[PDB]
Amino acid sequence: CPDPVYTCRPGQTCARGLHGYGC
Repeated sequence: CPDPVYTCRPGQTCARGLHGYGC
């Protein structure tokens, strides 16, 4: 994702701060 947070797949959504887990 464009956001500064962890980048997630294109098809899948990207979330920020998830139980200390990234994409």
